[PDB]
Amino acid sequence: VVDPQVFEAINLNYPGLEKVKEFYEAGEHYYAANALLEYYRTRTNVTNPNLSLINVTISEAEQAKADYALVDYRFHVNNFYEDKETLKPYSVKQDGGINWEYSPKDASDEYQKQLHRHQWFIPQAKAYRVSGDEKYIQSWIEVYKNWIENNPKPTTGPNTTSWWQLQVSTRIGDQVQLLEYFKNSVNFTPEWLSTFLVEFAEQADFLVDYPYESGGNILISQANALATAGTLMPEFKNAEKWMNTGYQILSEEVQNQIMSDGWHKEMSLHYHIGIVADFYEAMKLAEANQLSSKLPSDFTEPLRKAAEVVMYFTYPNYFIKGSDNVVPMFNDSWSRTRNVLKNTNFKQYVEMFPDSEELKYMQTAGNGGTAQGRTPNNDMKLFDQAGYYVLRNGWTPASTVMILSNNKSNDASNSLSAYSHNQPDNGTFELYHNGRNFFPDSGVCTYYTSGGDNDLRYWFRGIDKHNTLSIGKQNIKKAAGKLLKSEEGATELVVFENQGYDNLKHRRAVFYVNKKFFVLVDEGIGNAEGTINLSFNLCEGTASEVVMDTDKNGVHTAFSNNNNIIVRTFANKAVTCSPFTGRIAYLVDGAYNTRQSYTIDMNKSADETARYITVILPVNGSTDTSSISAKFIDSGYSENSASVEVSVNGETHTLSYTL
Repeated sequence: VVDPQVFEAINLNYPGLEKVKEFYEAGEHYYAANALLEYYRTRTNVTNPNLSLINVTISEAEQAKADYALVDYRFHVNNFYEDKETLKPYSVKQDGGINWEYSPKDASDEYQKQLHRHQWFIPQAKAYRVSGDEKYIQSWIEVYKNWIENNPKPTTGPNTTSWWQLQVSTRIGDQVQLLEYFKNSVNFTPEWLSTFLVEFAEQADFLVDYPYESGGNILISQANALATAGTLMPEFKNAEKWMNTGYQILSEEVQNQIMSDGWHKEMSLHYHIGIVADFYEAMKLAEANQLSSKLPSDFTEPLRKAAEVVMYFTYPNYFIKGSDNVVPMFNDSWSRTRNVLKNTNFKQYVEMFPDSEELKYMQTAGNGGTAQGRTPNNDMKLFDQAGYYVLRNGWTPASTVMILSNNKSNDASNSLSAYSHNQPDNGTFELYHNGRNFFPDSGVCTYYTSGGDNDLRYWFRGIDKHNTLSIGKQNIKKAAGKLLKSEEGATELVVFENQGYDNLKHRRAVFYVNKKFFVLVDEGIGNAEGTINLSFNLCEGTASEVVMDTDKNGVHTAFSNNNNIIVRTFANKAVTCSPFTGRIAYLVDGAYNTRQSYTIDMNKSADETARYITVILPVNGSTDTSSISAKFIDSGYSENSASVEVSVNGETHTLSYTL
């Protein structure tokens, strides 16, 4: 039957709804709903820049999602598969019906959260458009009806699954498209339209009622969904409220959540890219619908340095073809493809900033493309709000790029607890050199599990699974990174510190010697007593490709392509080299590969400062004859200076700084 609430939700006075209003007022609910269907079938009043219905295509992966949903309710959920090889989702079927509370045995909270995003609906819509097969719309209608009936909105605010703001906002963005994909089907009945529209208004009203209380990315996603609902479905009585609330929150949050160095406050590259996308897409949405006045004239200004962040966080192997990862994976952030960076991220940045020759180069040179524009120079790039420092000798695949992390808690990232997107990893770094990332971050592997097993979650968060200094491999308790000094020149220098523990501060100085190799001078400062661990987590390889030189307090690589490194650590006290098996996860799917790691251990007494010198030397070919030594040449630790001497292949370097 036609749900009479459709006539309460919709403004029957909206231009174009004259036949709907006439039928409704004469008590002809069916013919009114039918007129409303014809209205949606023929309207030309709105434009969604995110959807094109000219020449719709479907990928193999999307086709699998569309088809799996048709048998045993195998509903696609990102990162969760019964059989990954065949992209087979878990079945949510129980006792012949749909169990909306289903979760596989080892699953984090992300299974339930994403199941309620209905991630197979858009694939079914595309499958419908491509095939013309009505089974796809019939499935959507049947399953979405079942969802509606069995997942009532809470009356008090969000829950953590079906009615968590990010689930609701995701559904809204999909549903504005699902209407356009499916509306011409004979199975898209006036009765169905009434239910679809009533439940759409339910989603959007909910988002107005409950602005996400902890801000961050979820609030931005919510605001974008509200702008989308209000702009693209203006026929609803509450649409103006949806749109105005959305654009208002976006105008506020583009200022609130992007720091003065261009970084999103949550300090995750992934979420940074995501919030910039939400802002960009709301701007394009407003522009396409004569609503640019809903946003400030300077709306995109914070996005300029934000796009520059992405440029500096893309490694040079992005410029060639390949299937490997091309970004750092610091904090809750993971792998990213060339195609996503090239044809989504940099595509949007170029569109926003058409005069940037640097972003043009990023977009065009990506994936072995024909380069237009040009890169920045090779100067160090310091992000002193998020705490990231980027050193490089170029932008070419043959170049070297070190990114150091030294993050700093803020109002949107106030915790280092297991559920935080910020890891307790101050001082850690990655190192790209001549096509190989020699120190890729351990990554995420899994999100948090309520009441559950968080072993894997904790494992990947561990400080010693990063490349830094810790005491007793215990996670630091405070992220308050401070940049102390930077110097340009033949040898570049960055010195920074973090008071990670109340009685032990880590100061790390990195000399980029002749912009060729690295010397790290690490100091554990304070009255803490115990074992200090300087940790290193190397690139993947066979046991023969990454080889511990335990007798020499370091490691070397022996890759057949001759692109190698050798690493050696020296110290102010006796040390022990302690290999361990590390791990790296590229996706948030619970999987990982092992890789070689180690710590350099020393006993620190209360009245001592732990001091290490580490040399990281890229070598073309065999590392067998590379010769490294180092020592302190000052009298010991002091607040205001440090001085070391390093010898590499018969050349001696004196490396000193004063604050």
